[PDB]
Order: sequence, then structure tokens, then C-alpha cells
Amino acid sequence: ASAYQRFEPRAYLRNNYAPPRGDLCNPNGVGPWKLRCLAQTFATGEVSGRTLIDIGSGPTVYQLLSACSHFEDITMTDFLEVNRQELGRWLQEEPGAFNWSMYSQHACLIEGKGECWQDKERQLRARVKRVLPIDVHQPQPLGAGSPAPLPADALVSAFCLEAVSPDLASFQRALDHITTLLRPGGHLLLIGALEESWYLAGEARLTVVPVSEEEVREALVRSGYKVRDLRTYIMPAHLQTGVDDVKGVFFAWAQKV
Amino acid sequence: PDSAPGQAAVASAYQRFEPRAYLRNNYAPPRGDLCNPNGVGPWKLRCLAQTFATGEVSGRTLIDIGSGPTVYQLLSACSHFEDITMTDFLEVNRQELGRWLQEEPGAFNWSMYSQHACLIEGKGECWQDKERQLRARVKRVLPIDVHQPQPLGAGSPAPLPADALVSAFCLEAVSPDLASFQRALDHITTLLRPGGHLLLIGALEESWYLAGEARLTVVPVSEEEVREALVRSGYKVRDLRTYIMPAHLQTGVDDVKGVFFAWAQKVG
Ligand SMILES: Nc1ncnc2c1ncn2[C@@H]1O[C@H](CSCC[C@H](N)C(=O)O)[C@@H](O)[C@H]1O
Ligand SMILES: Nc1ncnc2c1ncn2[C@@H]1O[C@H](CSCC[C@H](N)C(=O)O)[C@@H](O)[C@H]1O
Ligand SMILES: O=C(O)c1ccc[nH]c1=O
Ligand SMILES: O=C(O)c1ccc[nH]c1=O
Repeated sequence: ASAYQRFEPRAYLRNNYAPPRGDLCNPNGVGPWKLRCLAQTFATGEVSGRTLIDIGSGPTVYQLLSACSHFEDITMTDFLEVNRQELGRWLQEEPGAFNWSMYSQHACLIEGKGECWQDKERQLRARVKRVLPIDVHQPQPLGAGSPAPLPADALVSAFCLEAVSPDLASFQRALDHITTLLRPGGHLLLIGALEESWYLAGEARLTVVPVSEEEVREALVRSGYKVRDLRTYIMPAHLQTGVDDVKGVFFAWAQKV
Repeated sequence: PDSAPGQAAVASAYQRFEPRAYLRNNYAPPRGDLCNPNGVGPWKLRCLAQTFATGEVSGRTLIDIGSGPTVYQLLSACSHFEDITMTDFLEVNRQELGRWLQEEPGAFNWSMYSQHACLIEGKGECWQDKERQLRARVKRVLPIDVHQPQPLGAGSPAPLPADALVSAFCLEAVSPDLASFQRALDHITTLLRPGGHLLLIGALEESWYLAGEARLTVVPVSEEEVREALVRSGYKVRDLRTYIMPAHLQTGVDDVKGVFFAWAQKVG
């Protein structure tokens, strides 16, 4: 856990959201794949409501681009101060903010409603009301009297749980911990790494639990979800880059039942 | 009768045309605000994209007539032609294009326009690929005078006759009157093969516009004047659509009342 104390936001963004993993031009890469999963799911019309929470956002916003037009109250979270600070920089268009414009643009491309990427960002920034501390290990991940409208209509989380969990069972408990924040009938969009065991964030070396698709599936069941969709992306060689050892990325669409 | 004087005034005036001021006046916001779908920027891009989307405008060679310092008019086009000639009267415009071709940072930034063309062509192309394709396909930037019967000069470099022509806001902006306009249209029509296509965009009912110190003269034309000249030149008009300049886009940079888009195919 203390390992996340060395976690460098910029190095993380560099390793994961700049080229080659950050090149959105090629349809076969992980970035486009994730954006595609998110967009397709929301285009169904079946994930809707007023409030949404993003569990373990880190310094990233890409995972809400398609989401932001189906929820007017959005809550972002992370365990580290530095990540929340980094988010603020983008939300407030402050100086030195990370540049997400390529991703906004591509979400506008994929969604295909003729939306300009500035409108897209504008809405996102508008609908994110708060950026809050959170610890999934706690049965009440958001603490007692959070300003977060509970329970949420929907949840999103990407590359968080498996990355904060020593083993399968901690991963299971965490899933249970965040699930409490989710209204019955609500939706969870879980994105994460397949069979990963470590990744680097500057001086920080983080341990990861290597999970399989079927493992992810069963965990969702055991947490009280009906799995609407589970797809896998296999990591091409050219995107195996020495920053981690992830083999693939899973996308899960689940519904609390 | 004698075309020389008017043409001379025209050439004279254009010696004060300042590319940056023009780029600013016409392609920076609000006119350059690609976010408003009711805006002229988007309407122009739509007209081009939809037209190329028919698959009916095709071939090897394309010539853009009076390109000025702008490339937006070629964004949807460049996927449909291997060889594209760009052209302008003024060296300073030609140099501007050079700066963009070289991908210099001093260049005007067209990427909003690129992204927007990518958006409405609906093929999920990224804007960097679109721009790289345009830079690859532009084979040359030539001097041009549409008042000369051979607008490119004799023994020109351009592969003639072209398969297609593009021209935006050029013919009316350099012709003192309708007869001049028509002649200019006749001239460029010689560079196009029979059955070839001409995509024409221009100002409706404009008489002047600004480009720095330069306050330049435009022949005001109407849609029907434009239609007749096309027929008069040997074209079948496939499409002629009009955009009315909204008040908030009428900024004192010109007096254009609207914009026309013509898809025409040369008879022969
Ligand atoms: N105990 C804990 N509870 C909830 N989040 C935690 C946590 N310990 C670390 N995190 C956060 O989990 C994130 C893993 S990586 C960030 C992933 C980001 N959502 C994106 O999609 O790329 C980090 O931001 C990290 O600080
Ligand atoms: N006699 C002539 N023959 C051909 N082009 C001319 C000309 N005199 C001026 N031009 C060019 O006509 C242009 C009008 S401005 C339009 C530029 C660009 N195509 C656009 O769409 O914004 C200027 O570039 C100008 O230099
Ligand atoms: O953030 C990550 O760990 C990640 C994002 C996308 C693909 N693969 C990853 O490991
Ligand atoms: O005159 C122009 O250059 C012009 C008028 C209206 C819309 N767009 C233009 O470029």
C-alpha cells in the first residue's frame, strides 16, 4: 500500500497515455479499444440516470468522455492527493494540465453525433461536481458523510481494483466495497488489466494481482451483478513496453441485481 | 470590350492582400467556430464531404483554383485524388502554403478543420492521418491568373486536362463584373476534361472584403447569375445550394450576404 506513496502521476500518464499506447490514430490499439467499449455501451441507452461515480480515477479523464452526456452529476475519486491535484488542473483548465484533446476528439469520432471535441470537454468539466478521496479497502470507501449523492445510479472504474489488491480475495472484497455505493439496478463499467503483476509509475513499482477474464466474471457474480457484457483485448507486442507486464485488457458491463 | 483595365485594378489591389489578416478574418472564430453546426465553416465542409461521399467525383488529378492561403477546401477531396495541384496569383499565399506543407510551426493551424472533416466523413480517421495524406498528395503549388486564356501559362507543369476542379471564393473576388467572372470561368474550364467535375464555392451579393490594409473589390453575384454562367460554360449543374450569412457572422470584414456551393460536370 505504501508503494502508492511514490506514485508519480506524470510518469503514469506518460507510460500509459502518451505514444505508443497513447497513439489513437491506429484503430487496433488499446486506447481506441477502450474508448470504443465505453461509447458502444452508452449508445445502447440502457445505462442512464442522474449521478455517477468513477472509482480510482487517477490522473485520467478519458473514461468519462462518452459517459458525461448521460449523467448530470459526476463524482471523480482517487486515493492519492497528487492524482486529485492533477485532475483539478484539467478540470479548471489550469496551467500544465495534461492534454486529453486527442481522446476527446476520438470519442467524438467514435460516438458519431457530429460533436466537436470542445463541446465534449465543456460538458465533462461541467458535470464533474467533485473530486474526492476514496479507499476501496474500506467497507465504506467514501467515508461516512460524503458529499457524493448516494447511492449512485452507475459506477465506472478502470485499472483500479486489481492494481490495489494483493490477491484475488482482496480484489473480491474491494468489488464488494464499491458495490455498496451502487444502487440496486444500477450499472458498473469495470475496466482493468489481464494477468498483470506489476507496473511502474516513476520511482514507484506497484504490485498487481494477475486476474483472468473468467475470474473477473465470477467475482462480479459473487458481488451480486448480472454480467451484461465481458470483452477482452489482447495486448499487441508493439504495446508491450517495459512499463508493466499486462497481457490484455478486459471490459465488463455489469448490472447490480 | 477591353478587359485590361479592370484586370489591372484587380492585380493592383491584390498587392496589399495580407494572408494572416485574411486567415484571421475568415477562418478564425467566429466564422472559424466549427462547433456551431449552423456556421459557415461546417456548412462548407459538409458540402464538400457529402459531395465526395457520393463516389461520383473521382480520378487521378485535381486542380484547386485560387487556393489562397487555405487548405480546408481539399480535406474531403484528398482521399479521392492521387495528384493535386494548388494555385494562387500571389507568391505570399503560395509561401503560406509552403509553410504548411513543410509542417512548420509558423504555419496556420488547420487541425480543427482537419478534425472536423474527419468527424463528418464518418470513417473514424484521425486528423493527423488526414493531414499527412493531403501533404502527400499536393504535388505542386503554381502561380495562376484566371484572366489569361491559359490560366497556368503555356507548357505548364500541371497534368492537363485535370479530372476535377476546386475553387473557393476566387472567381468573384478577382472579377470586376459578371462578364469578367464568366470569362474567368471559361478560362479555368479549359483545364478540365469533358465529364470532369467542378466544385465551386463563393460569396453571394458581395462587393468588398478586407485583408489587412487591403479593402478589395468583389462583383456581387446571385445564385441564378452563378447558374447561368455554369451552363454558359458547358456544365450540367448537379447541385447548387445556398447558405445565408447569419447576422452574427457578418462582422464588417466583408459584405457577403450568403455563400453558394455548386457541383457541376463539364459537358463533352
Ligand atoms: N486503497 C485504494 N482505494 C481506491 N483507489 C486506490 C487505492 N490505492 C491506489 N488507488 C488508485 O488506483 C489507481 C490505479 S491506476 C489509475 C487508473 C485510472 N483510473 C485510469 O484508467 O488509467 C491510482 O490512481 C491509485 O492512486
Ligand atoms: N487574377 C487572378 N487569377 C487567379 N487567382 C487570383 C487572381 N487575383 C487574386 N487571386 C487569388 O484569389 C484569392 C481570393 S481569397 C480565397 C482563397 C481560398 N481559396 C479560400 O477559400 O479562402 C486570393 O488568394 C487571391 O490572391
Ligand atoms: O492504465 C493502465 O494500466 C492501462 C491502460 C490501458 C491499457 N493497459 C493498461 O495497463
Ligand atoms: O469571402 C469569403 O472569403 C467568405 C465569405 C463567407 C464564408 N466564407 C468565406 O471564406
